[PDB]
Amino acid sequence: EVETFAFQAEIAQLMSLIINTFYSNKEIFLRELISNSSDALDKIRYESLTDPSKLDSGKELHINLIPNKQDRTLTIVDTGIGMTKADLINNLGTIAKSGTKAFMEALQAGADISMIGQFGVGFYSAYLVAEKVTVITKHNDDEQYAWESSAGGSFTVRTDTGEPMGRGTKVILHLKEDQTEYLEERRIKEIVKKHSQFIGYPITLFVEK
Ligand SMILES: Cc1cccc(Oc2ccc(N)cn2)c1C
Repeated sequence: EVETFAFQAEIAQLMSLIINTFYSNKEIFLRELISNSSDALDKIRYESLTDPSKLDSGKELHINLIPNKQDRTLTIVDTGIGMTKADLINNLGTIAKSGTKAFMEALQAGADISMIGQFGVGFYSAYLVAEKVTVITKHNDDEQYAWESSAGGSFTVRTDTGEPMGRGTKVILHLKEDQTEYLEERRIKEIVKKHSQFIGYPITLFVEK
């Protein structure tokens, strides 16, 4: 059972701008997704200071980067607080609406795409390099869900029957055919070292077999 939803008009406009605009500095997608993972891990860490049982679904707080050349996917996994069904349908889009309006006003005033994180909508930079994005997430208070969008104005949500995650978020980037450089180890290492060197969680870059 798969539910299909329309993005709000403003978010569809931002995604289309990100996919169509000529912008060479695409590597900032990884900084934005890692930053999103680090915020999610801060949240579950804080909540567990006053409620240690919130870590029953997983004590480890980390980030894993997994390239897969056979599937042409780059996966960013965190064990953060994860996302509920309401987040995927309502809450994230509500905050992304005003962040998108501020971001697009700044772009006409001279700002550039690399500042997208300053407006809270850094996740959409994944469409600089991905033709489709799948998100598997599990929050302590809800079930495991799969979110997916190839842009074009819509996204889907379904209950995930795959491997149980425990807690956290998995962002699967189905890469465009001409962005496979972000599957190379030496390239991911360079981006992480340059943009995410001080993240206060262990970042493990997996190697391909
Ligand atoms: C994981 C994540 C974080 C922030 C935004 C985001 O996109 C979304 C998600 C849901 C709706 N309604 C609109 N944009 C995603 C997938």
